[PDB]
Amino acid sequence: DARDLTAFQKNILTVLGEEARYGLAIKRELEEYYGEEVNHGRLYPNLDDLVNKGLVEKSELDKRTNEYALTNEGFDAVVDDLEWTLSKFVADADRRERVETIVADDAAAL
Amino acid sequence: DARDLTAFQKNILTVLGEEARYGLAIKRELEEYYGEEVNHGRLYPNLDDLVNKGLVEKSELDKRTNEYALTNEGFDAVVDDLEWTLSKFVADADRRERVETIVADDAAAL
Ligand SMILES: [Br-]
Ligand SMILES: [Br-]
Ligand SMILES: [Br-]
Ligand SMILES: [Br-]
Ligand SMILES: [Br-]
Ligand SMILES: [Br-]
Ligand SMILES: [Br-]
Ligand SMILES: [Br-]
Ligand SMILES: [Br-]
Ligand SMILES: [Br-]
Ligand SMILES: [Br-]
Ligand SMILES: [Br-]
Ligand SMILES: [Br-]
Ligand SMILES: [Br-]
Ligand SMILES: [Br-]
Ligand SMILES: [Br-]
Ligand SMILES: [Br-]
Ligand SMILES: [Br-]
Ligand SMILES: [Br-]
Ligand SMILES: [Br-]
Ligand SMILES: [Br-]
Ligand SMILES: [Br-]
Ligand SMILES: [Br-]
Ligand SMILES: [Br-]
Ligand SMILES: [Br-]
Ligand SMILES: [Br-]
Ligand SMILES: [Br-]
Ligand SMILES: [Br-]
Ligand SMILES: [Br-]
Ligand SMILES: [Br-]
Ligand SMILES: [Br-]
Ligand SMILES: [Br-]
Ligand SMILES: [Br-]
Repeated sequence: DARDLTAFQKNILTVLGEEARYGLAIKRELEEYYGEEVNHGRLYPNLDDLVNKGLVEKSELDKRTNEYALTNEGFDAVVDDLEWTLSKFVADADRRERVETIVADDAAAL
Repeated sequence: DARDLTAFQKNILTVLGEEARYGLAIKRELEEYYGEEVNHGRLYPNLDDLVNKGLVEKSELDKRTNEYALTNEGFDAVVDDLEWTLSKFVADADRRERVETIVADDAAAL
């Protein structure tokens, strides 16, 4: 089970939950999240880890260019954590309203 | 900015987002999440870190032992992470419906 992944690894899965992405695209999505540079030497060993764990699939479209996507197991890991997080966050009606507004605004911005 | 916290520290904040809790209660909420024992020596040094970071506040009680709660900044950190997670997860209408259903079912259980 994926509840023991690092925050960095979990953030990779969150990025790929949006859509499959090239490795370099994952890097810049994480940099936008952290507000700090993400080194290749940290990203790609962690991607390899997630592939070995069966949570991410790697596709070598060309040389130097790899595309990564969640497996169903990786998607389950994303949903599992989101469900646990929401189980704790939705503690009353005000919390429910906040989350519902976040979701509706995100869907409207698609 | 608390986006650099470890997953363990972020999970502490998630637990306290549900409600203020005694230290021992935090530990069992984390153990139910992880499905493994959480040692005293992992929990309390990290509670200390979160207090020093201004994300958690501590109160010594006369009924049990010690109660921890999110500060305003700690709540902001939980909301911020949830907002980012949802910004990636709510990627089409089906994802929107899934989260709406998670929230609705969590609210029904209150
Ligand atoms: Br795993
Ligand atoms: Br971590
Ligand atoms: Br990390
Ligand atoms: Br995390
Ligand atoms: Br891409
Ligand atoms: Br790219
Ligand atoms: Br590397
Ligand atoms: Br391939
Ligand atoms: Br090509
Ligand atoms: Br790439
Ligand atoms: Br699969
Ligand atoms: Br699962
Ligand atoms: Br989550
Ligand atoms: Br859950
Ligand atoms: Br309320
Ligand atoms: Br409610
Ligand atoms: Br609220
Ligand atoms: Br409402
Ligand atoms: Br709101
Ligand atoms: Br911080
Ligand atoms: Br951790
Ligand atoms: Br409690
Ligand atoms: Br306690
Ligand atoms: Br304890
Ligand atoms: Br207790
Ligand atoms: Br659980
Ligand atoms: Br304090
Ligand atoms: Br989250
Ligand atoms: Br966001
Ligand atoms: Br939609
Ligand atoms: Br879905
Ligand atoms: Br019901
Ligand atoms: Br009902």
